[PDB]
Amino acid sequence: CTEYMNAPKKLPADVAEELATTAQKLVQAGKGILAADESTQTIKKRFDNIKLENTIENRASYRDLLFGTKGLGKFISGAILFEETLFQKNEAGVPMVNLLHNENIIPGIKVDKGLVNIPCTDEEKSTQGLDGLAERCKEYYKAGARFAKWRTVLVIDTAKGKPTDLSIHETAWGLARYASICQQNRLVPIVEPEILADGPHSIEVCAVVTQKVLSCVFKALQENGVLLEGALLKPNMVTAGYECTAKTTTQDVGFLTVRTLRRTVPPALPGVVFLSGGQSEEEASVNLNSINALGPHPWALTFSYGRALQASVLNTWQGKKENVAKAREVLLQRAEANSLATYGKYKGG
Amino acid sequence: TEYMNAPKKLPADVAEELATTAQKLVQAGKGILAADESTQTIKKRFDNIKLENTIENRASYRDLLFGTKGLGKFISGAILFEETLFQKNEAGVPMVNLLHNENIIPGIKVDKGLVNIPCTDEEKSTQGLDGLAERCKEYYKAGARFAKWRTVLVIDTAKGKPTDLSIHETAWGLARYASICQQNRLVPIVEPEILADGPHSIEVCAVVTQKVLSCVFKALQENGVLLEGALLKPNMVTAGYECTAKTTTQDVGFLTVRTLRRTVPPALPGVVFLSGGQSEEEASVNLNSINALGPHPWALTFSYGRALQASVLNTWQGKKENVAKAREVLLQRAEANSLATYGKYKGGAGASLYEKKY
Amino acid sequence: HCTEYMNAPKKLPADVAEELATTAQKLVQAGKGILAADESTQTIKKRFDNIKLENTIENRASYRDLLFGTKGLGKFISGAILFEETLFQKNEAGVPMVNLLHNENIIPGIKVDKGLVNIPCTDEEKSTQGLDGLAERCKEYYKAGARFAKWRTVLVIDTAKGKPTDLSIHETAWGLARYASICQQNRLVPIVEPEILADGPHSIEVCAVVTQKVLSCVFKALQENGVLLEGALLKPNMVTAGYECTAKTTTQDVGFLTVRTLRRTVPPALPGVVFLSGGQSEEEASVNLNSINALGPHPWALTFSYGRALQASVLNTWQGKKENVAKAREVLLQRAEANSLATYGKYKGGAGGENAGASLYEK
Amino acid sequence: CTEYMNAPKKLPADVAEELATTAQKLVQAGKGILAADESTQTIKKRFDNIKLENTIENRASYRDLLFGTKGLGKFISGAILFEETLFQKNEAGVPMVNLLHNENIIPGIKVDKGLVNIPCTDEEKSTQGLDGLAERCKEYYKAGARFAKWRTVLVIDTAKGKPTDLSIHETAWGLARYASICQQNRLVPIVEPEILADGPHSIEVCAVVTQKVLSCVFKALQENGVLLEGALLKPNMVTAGYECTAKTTTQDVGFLTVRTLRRTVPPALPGVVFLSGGQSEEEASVNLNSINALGPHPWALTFSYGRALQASVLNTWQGKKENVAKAREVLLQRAEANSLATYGKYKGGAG
Repeated sequence: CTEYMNAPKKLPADVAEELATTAQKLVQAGKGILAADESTQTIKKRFDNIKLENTIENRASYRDLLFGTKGLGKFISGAILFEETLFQKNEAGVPMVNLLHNENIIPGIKVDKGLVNIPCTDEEKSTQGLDGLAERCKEYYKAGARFAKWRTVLVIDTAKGKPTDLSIHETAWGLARYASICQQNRLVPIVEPEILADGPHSIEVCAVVTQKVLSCVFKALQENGVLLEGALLKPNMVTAGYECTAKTTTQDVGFLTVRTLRRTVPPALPGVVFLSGGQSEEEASVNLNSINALGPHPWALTFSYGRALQASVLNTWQGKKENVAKAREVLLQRAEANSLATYGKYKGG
Repeated sequence: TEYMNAPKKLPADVAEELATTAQKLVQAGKGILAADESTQTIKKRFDNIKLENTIENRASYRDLLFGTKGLGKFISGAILFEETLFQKNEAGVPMVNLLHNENIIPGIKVDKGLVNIPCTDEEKSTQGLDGLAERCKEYYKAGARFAKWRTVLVIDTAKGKPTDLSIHETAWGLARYASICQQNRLVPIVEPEILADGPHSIEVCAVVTQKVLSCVFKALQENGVLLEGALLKPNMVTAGYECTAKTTTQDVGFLTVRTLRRTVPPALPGVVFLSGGQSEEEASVNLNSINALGPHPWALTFSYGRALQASVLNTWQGKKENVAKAREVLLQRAEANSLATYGKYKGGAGASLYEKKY
Repeated sequence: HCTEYMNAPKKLPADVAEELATTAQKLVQAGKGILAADESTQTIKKRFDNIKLENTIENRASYRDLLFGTKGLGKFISGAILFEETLFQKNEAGVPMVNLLHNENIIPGIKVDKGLVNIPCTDEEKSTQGLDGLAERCKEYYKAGARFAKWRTVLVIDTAKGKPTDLSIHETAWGLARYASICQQNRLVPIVEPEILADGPHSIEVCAVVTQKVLSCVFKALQENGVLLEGALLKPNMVTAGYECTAKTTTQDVGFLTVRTLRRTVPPALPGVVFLSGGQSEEEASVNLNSINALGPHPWALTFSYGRALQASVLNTWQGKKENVAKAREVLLQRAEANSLATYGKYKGGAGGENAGASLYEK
Repeated sequence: CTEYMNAPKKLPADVAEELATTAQKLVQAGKGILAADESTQTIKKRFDNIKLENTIENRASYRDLLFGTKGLGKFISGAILFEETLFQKNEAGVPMVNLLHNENIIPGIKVDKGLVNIPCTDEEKSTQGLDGLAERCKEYYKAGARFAKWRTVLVIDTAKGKPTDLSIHETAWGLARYASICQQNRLVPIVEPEILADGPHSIEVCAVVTQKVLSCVFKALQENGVLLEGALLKPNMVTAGYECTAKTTTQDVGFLTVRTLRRTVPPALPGVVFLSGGQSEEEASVNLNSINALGPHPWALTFSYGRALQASVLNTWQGKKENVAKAREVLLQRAEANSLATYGKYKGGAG
């Protein structure tokens, strides 16, 4: 008869079930996510890193290059798209989404509207996007998108008490509100509280901060009634700071990352999809491999890489359309490299 | 360095301006005029006076309100919808200048309305944080010196409403809004309206309002909001609309003052009450009852719209003929509530029947 | 000092963290669980009256000797929770009771809470006492041989009165968190026990909702107080319908909704969950624990911390008699093994599987 | 007609009313509280500075000296006692509490059981005493006690992040629990979250930490259902740290203290009763005066002083039965000095 009222109420069976199946498919054994959700601005920085200007024709051709790759769906379960790309066609008539449906890859969509400063903090970041989010999700689901992405940024600066409480909770609560809005509108939310590697902090300090942040994130999720079974976490790997602290090894990066997750992420969460940050394409693969070499986990420990999958793909494409067959060969190589890291079976040489 | 885990302070310059504006907004004997009705909301008002909801009529009506000579004596500020803040009257003069001429501070509604919180039974979240900082910069240039953001909570005891999710979404939303405002030089009116809907007793409303406000002010300190440059716009503590045990104004006054004294710190310059579904007389009589209870640690004044405008429209009918007669009615109500600020409004129980002898 | 992140709990010394973790692992060993023998003088007097026997120090010592003196009991039991008296007690022939456990390889534990009191401004909701002098008692209990502790808190589900209230949930959450961090500092693995009572007519789904909310809150308090999950254990109620509800709930639901709730709230750094049998029968406690483990392999050990569910029938077949000791120790081993098999999801002894079934006509 | 369930329930009208009257009396106009709640542990040290043996006879004689002062009730509304003193009689057969009743002073009782380390913090302190507290209160009320005191300690060290969140909440939640138990058992709780002045931090930093701590303390109080009308706060004044050697004049001590309270303490709280910390007898009076010279406040801003009232009373006594009269004059002098500080009218200026 009477429910315990002071508790978030359940997702209707139908959507809860769909969210859970999408989430499981997204972390299928041997697969991960391709981050191709670069906005017009963030594409202009990478395109013009290898020359040839940032037009709608070049962007469409580049996303065609990525999503048109045969066999990529064996290593990639989902592709995070920017709004433009989601409704876009190739120079050939076909929806970009259909080429993901061809290769049997799930389309996703970035839904955050970027970062703004939290007042009364030293430039700590709040993520925008809740305004009209529900309505955008309905439109994105119709367009084919089955999962979402929302990025928030925290900073480790121990001297200045960063990340601060205000920063941690603005981030935690923002993600929780986003994630519940997606699930209501039939999209699996990728919850991304990226702690930046910037600074000279040790790996132990990063472990402490990441644990504190994640504990607080999951608390907000529960608060807001988010179904963990139909959600994914996209955290930073636990590493020493860029400015260094006895330049640690992959053995450590793997242990302190697995430990942190085991103390903070409940097993109802189907999987964690790691973000590469500033790591090299190779170290992103070596570190993911070190994480999975530490035995079979309660969740799928896989990847959501952008730069780590695309860097040498761009630099071996250079715009010219003769390289598409050749550029996709570099993509597949990296996709398989990270697929093997999922299994803990990626060595090197 | 200093203690790092606490919000940083506002610059001495803006903190001082916010504090001055907040004080002026709750000046002795003054309150705020809520003329912030959107196009959709003001359309429903013009139906009652069978008038076309056009840009011409809206401009003429706001001209009617802000063009009133002597309105500034009783009104310190006017909340506006975006359109009106940039709008002109039919004779070319910008309506913000009409407020300036009567020395009334212009304000601006910045929330983008309500949406459902998922996993709650239709409990409401207020939208508007996206691009808010930018809108504030634009509104300050336009002349606006304070803002308004409305959130709605509901009391339904059997259904555990307001639920915790509801209270904190509201609390945190208002805290973020207030902090973004103050950064951009606007005094935020923090409005956590608990609806009077339902049959709940006045004691239950007191319990809920106290819990909500305790939670709101926590979010406020959390986000680093300067209480000295902010204002609270709460519901008066009242029994619900369908409560058989019908209460009188003296209780509305007591349980409202109590609730505020247990939750609102005195750094807050003043509370500007919302009318709710109260009639014009009730809104004045109840505000008067609140202030009849001694002098308070903060200014207990009003932010009324319907309670100031209801009869003004009904003695106008859109006709330029009856403008003079509508101003009459606005100044009457404005003065009535100005007197209730002091606790000296009668406006029509010993009342002894005497006789004889010495 | 060095510029590390300062607004978080500081780590335990490497030495004690490691000991706590090994004890916690041993406490949830394969095929093992915990024996709750921590009955107070007042509570043990109630059970001795059901066998028409007197409650003296001699009888209590004899009964605990009966339990801990059982040969081979350590194959099914990893640890035994004791009441302070028993921890510092010798048997008939002057042998310390803790030594009886050492022989049988069982780890001794100790109840450290000082009972329940009402939270003011709630409708008789309960707060657990005991933080005063706790650190000191732990030092004394560790010297006495105790390697883990137990602290019980009680929440009630009454949906109409909004129980458990937020005040109740946090007093319990914070109390347990404080208790945990005091124990771990003093080298004792804390069993964190937020028992949600089965009392009332609530459905299983409502219990799942409340258990999930409570555990989410408990683990938040743990993390804030700096408790090492690797060196701690959780002792929750199984998720079940209220006692006064309808007249059913199938054990497969008790199993599903219990496993689900834990998967959404308990992070895998926690070595194991040790369930309390509450008001279940001895057989039901075994059948339900079996249903939980029949649901594939789990990220933690899902085992038992049973008292009544292990002792009810032993007390019965004993009645204070020196002769029945031999015979009663068989009933103990029977139940201990029954639950050991339930740990593996491999218990039957009464029915088997609630499926298939019938009369096969063969051809 | 059901009430809103997820909120702490009210105290019975009877006890709520009594708590509120006691709280009001405790911060009467021109009055404050005498902290005579020293343990045997701590009064030993004060007796050592006056070369006196710490015996039951001497302790009883000293408390007789304090509470036996004629016309002390004019300047003091309440006296916080140590358990021993509450049940003790003078070398004469007269109950100590009867001496308080004679001057119409309200007896109070210290109920905390001292401090212990919070594990996983750098020696930050948690206050003990919740075990059996309800029962002790019933006993203390029967003995005549009408209000209680519970001391918690936070430290400001900005480099080490103190007070850390764990420390702030353990303190806040402990005080809330203590407060709620007292009120249930008819005792007005003095909520004391002392932020120590130790360190070289500036007055602004102290204001920032005190504000944060008090915001969190009052949050716990609402959570636990504490009736603010029947409670008192005993905070540190906002001051610079002991080191640094900045100015930190009394006008600033007054301003930043008043500001902090106005941003954190709701007016339902009848009054704030300041602790002196390690301030000198005069400094404690001058600073309290500077606070009240900043105009009439929404609550009574008064004192709960021990050392700052007793230091010279003790030293000008030396344990000697002759010096009783003489020391009592020093006490009244100080009591009146701080009573005048209440009104903002102590030593009619210096600027």
